[PDB]
Amino acid sequence: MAGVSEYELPEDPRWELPRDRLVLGKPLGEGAFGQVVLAEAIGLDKDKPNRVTKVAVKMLKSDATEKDLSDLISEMEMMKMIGKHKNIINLLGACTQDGPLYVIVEYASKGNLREYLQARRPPGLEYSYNPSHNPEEQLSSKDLVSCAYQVARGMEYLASKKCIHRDLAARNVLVTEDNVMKIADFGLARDIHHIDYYKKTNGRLPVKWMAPEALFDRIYTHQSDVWSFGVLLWEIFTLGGSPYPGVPVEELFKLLKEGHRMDKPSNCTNELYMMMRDCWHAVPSQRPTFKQLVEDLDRIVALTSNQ
Ligand SMILES: COc1cc(CCc2cc(NC(=O)c3ccc(N4C[C@@H](C)N[C@@H](C)C4)cc3)[nH]n2)cc(OC)c1
Repeated sequence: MAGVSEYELPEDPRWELPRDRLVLGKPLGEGAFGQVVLAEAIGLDKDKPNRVTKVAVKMLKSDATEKDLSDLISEMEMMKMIGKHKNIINLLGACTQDGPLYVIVEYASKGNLREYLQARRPPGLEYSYNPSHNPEEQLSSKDLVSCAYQVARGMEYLASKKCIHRDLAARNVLVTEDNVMKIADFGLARDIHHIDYYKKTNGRLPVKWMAPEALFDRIYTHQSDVWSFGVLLWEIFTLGGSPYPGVPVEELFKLLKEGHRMDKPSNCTNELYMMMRDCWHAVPSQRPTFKQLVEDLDRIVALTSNQ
């Protein structure tokens, strides 16, 4: 709410970057991650001060409150503690002095996993239509399993750092220029108020990624993330399909309790569908861990054909 000079932003010499070392560019995400722009950073690495690096910059909106500022800081500090990994969106730096708070993170040029897969939908029969006006090359069967593997690896790391995502979905996984899967928004502050089960975002309903125990009793564990990973698996092999198609929220509550699960996608092996079902086990303690998931998916990648 108040001016940014009215507060005391935490300075960290290890991460602090002068503002004139950033060339701000076009908006990124259409604000799914909040106000984030593309930018070029000059001498992000001290060893190469004359090198330009493409980065993503998150900042507060014009209507931001004192709460929003605290959250963005908390998000930044959380990313510091969690540390680095190949398959997450990493912290690269920050601008905390002489202006608005800037949190500098890694840039993924190919958008989120959902739109990434949809644009690479074949004009065939076992997928919905390609909605992209700029379709890219189809992905092999080993590329899809590899996508799941990388996401699992990211979550395995996050879990090892006591991090619970609470909203693992294809929309929250970003794809780099080198087709590297990176998990996004894992350091978000958990809302202290009771949840609205029918809120929108695009027109996405986050309730369809929640484990039953998180849905009904608001209990979030690593096992609830495992459930979400199952839905993410289903998203991958439908190439960006919408979970529980035609099923509204009020019907989803009843269905899940009755043991109802999504059917196997048309193009999905039985082994990979069992993995989804295992992730969608009613008992949280009976779901596989991310460590186990990474091991299985590693085996499956080696056996899956890219022809
Ligand atoms: C912890 O986690 C995060 C993640 C972020 C987000 C950072 C980010 C966002 C992006 N990237 C995009 O948002 C993006 C890029 C390309 C897109 N598209 C457009 C589409 C039409 N065509 C496609 C070919 C490409 C669509 C979206 N990178 N880094 C910020 C953050 O603050 C602290 C923390």
